[PDB]
Amino acid sequence: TTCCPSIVARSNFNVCRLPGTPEALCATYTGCIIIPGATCPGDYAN
Repeated sequence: TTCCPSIVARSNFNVCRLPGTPEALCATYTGCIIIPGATCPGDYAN
């Protein structure tokens, strides 16, 4: 599951993913994170 720290960070993550870029590279590029669970914490609410 991906969790993003702000709305802008999530919009940038979605554009990063359009050509197929792996999630791990889009995560360090945007500040979003990847967790094994399904429940994002409150400071990664977007």
